[PDB]
Amino acid sequence: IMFFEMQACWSHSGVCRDKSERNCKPMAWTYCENRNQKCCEY
Repeated sequence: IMFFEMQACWSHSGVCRDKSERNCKPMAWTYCENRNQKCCEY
C-alpha cells in the first residue's frame, strides 16, 4: 500500500497550484515538491 509520496506531479505531467487554490483539479496518484503546493491536472 506504499507509505505516501504519491507520484512526482511531473512523472505524470501535471501542475502545482497553491494549496488554497480555488482552481485546482485534484490529480490523484502524484505529489509535489512544495509542502504547500497541490498537484492538479494542469
